[PDB]
Amino acid sequence: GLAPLADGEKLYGKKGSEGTVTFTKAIGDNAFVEIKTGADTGFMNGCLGFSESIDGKNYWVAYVWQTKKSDTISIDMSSPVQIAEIIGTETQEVTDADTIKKLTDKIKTEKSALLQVWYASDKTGKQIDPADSASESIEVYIPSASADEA
Amino acid sequence: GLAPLADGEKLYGKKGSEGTVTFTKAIGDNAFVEIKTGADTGFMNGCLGFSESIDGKNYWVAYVWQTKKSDTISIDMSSPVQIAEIIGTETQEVTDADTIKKLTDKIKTEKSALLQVWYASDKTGKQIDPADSASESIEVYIPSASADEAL
Repeated sequence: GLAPLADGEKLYGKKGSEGTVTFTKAIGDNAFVEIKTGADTGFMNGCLGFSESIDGKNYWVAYVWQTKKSDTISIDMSSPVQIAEIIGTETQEVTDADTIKKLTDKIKTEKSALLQVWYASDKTGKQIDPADSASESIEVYIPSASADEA
Repeated sequence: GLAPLADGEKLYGKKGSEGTVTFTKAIGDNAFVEIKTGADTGFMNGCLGFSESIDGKNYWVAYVWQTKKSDTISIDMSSPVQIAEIIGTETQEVTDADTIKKLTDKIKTEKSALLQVWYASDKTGKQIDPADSASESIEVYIPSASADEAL
């Protein structure tokens, strides 16, 4: 579950309005982001986003990806890179390894996620606004039950 | 700005696919997030997101909002709450006041933004998944030039 998978094993998420992505089962340990870049696009990046709550406290969690060509990026659901507690309209970093693990466990049971493109630039290094427009398509999938048994 | 505006002064952004929002002019000092909550929704939050680049370095910047009822939240474009430099597939915080100002200036000249709902919960305090589903509608607007010609 780091090397991308064959078409019959891929379980695609369905895309909603605000860039939501929804699966018919829980996500588990591994997600795959499939990107077809524009043609004049030299760089893209973004993330998969989640929010969880733990006795009164609310957190926001991002797993970041990037690419320079059309590709499938495999994302380890145990290894998020940005975590913050949302206190009112302000944020606070979370480095506590015990709090981080509790959040990953809850995230692994989720059926939906948030897909965001942040920044993109063309071959001359000039930004593409809005970033979203740098790709021809973006999908997310998780492995099949079969493929899961190996 | 900060006080919400009458319908003839509101300049609405058009909503794209990945939750993008696009305006016909630069955003300026003030944005307004208009939210109609669902009947059983007790809490919602989210943000307006931007990315900028400054000689080689790429940053991601969020302005956070929240509510417990249907309302219009006014957002000060000079006062972002989460800033991070994106180095490969890792992040790190930015507290440098000079770097932060440079980013706000560039953000004020932007014509599009990213609208995200993060977390929502019902009246009993139980989470609503996905958060997005807690609202009946969400729009963003900025003032007209006339409204601005005031100040």
